[PDB]
Amino acid sequence: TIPHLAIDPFSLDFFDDPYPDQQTLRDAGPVVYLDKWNVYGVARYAEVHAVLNDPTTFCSSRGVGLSDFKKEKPWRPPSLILEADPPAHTRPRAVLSKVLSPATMKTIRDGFAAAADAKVDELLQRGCIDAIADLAEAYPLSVFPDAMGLKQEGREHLLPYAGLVLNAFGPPNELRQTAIERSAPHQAYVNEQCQRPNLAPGGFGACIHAFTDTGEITPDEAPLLVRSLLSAGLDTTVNGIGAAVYCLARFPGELQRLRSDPTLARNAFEEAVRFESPVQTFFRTTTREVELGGAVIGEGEKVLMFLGSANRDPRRWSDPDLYDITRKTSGHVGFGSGVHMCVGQLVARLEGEVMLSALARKVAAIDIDGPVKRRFNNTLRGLESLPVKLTPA
Ligand code: HEM
Ligand SMILES: CC(=O)[C@@](C)(O)c1ccc(C(=O)O)cc1
Ligand SMILES: [Cl-]
Repeated sequence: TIPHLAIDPFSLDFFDDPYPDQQTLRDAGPVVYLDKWNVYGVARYAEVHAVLNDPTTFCSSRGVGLSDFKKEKPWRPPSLILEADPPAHTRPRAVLSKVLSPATMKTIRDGFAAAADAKVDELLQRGCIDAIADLAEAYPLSVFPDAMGLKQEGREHLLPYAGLVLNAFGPPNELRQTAIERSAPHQAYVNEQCQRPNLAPGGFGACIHAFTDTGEITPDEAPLLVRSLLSAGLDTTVNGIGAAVYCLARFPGELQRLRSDPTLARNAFEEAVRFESPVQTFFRTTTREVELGGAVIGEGEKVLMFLGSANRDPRRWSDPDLYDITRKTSGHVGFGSGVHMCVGQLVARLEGEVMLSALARKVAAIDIDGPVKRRFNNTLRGLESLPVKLTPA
């Protein structure tokens, strides 16, 4: 009943160009079986959305990587929010949404925007830059660690740790196992900064620790919640902003529209998240035999969702393969959906918005002027290097 496919969605060939294999996965059926890793797969919008919005049947407390925490020891203590189910998930989730709240954005927006404008001015002085290292990486590095309240020393561990975490959701391929080796220094840095004395006052970190008073989290839970933000708060935003710049470089008509109305900046970023979906995939585990679409999945089975595929499903999107900064993106799953929906989405959107606004107002053209280097990661899609010529407006 369920088609079996030999596609390895964690192979370098797949990462290099996933779109054809994603149409094959969508068109094979609403539920496929991936013989390479003995997991179920869902690549259409409808089933991806369904799985994300049934956390009782498709749980996260058995890990959202390939590994089943019921069967193997997690490579690090489980995240209290990503790798938890309701009700244990609920109060830690509420703390993080209050920490990363609409009201919190008001306190950081002006500083994030001035830093975005200053970076674009700096890049315009150099002209030929790497839109990854000099922009997509540099800008979030210039605002997020400080907003966390992190000290200056050791920030070089942050991006390596984030890439490890994302690779670790993957199967035990050499990307993952090489990341887990080589990981000890990054883990020790990150874990130490999660301790209250190391988090500057007013920052996101100290704000998490300040919620240990309410009955929502206990003091021994606060370091792991800080770890969550240091795990998830940087690399995807870098690659989301990298995606947007890449899109504007490949679709000059869209840059011209953005320049003509910079208030499109926020939706231009949202569309880049749909179009390139920095978080490509992750898993749920069935707590129960379930009929998904029209297929039966046993208990205790890993289910791989293809978020980027669902965001390009022609069953849900008109011209899914076009970057359209005026598209109604509402409903894309680039930030997930349901109870785990990205709790840091307001920070990502703010960072992406103020950067695209700075470019919208200051840049006339973005031309690729060197070899584009892709990043290969078991769950992240993004760029290693994106040489561009920025022409000032
Ligand atoms: C473009 C940038 C980002 C993308 C594409 C993204 C993507 C996602 C996705 C798809 C999920 C759902 C995971 C699941 O359902 O299992 C998620 C959850 C999460 N994200 Fe984001 N994220 C981004 C930025 C951020 C930022 C800036 C932060 C923190 C400042 C953050 C922190 C988190 C956390 C803690 C979770 C777990 C939420 C939960 O389990 O309730 N992310 N992210
Ligand atoms: C899988 C995902 O969506 C991502 C990358 O944003 C994420 C990574 C780690 C955590 C955590 O709690 O440590 C939360 C989210
Ligand atoms: Cl860790």
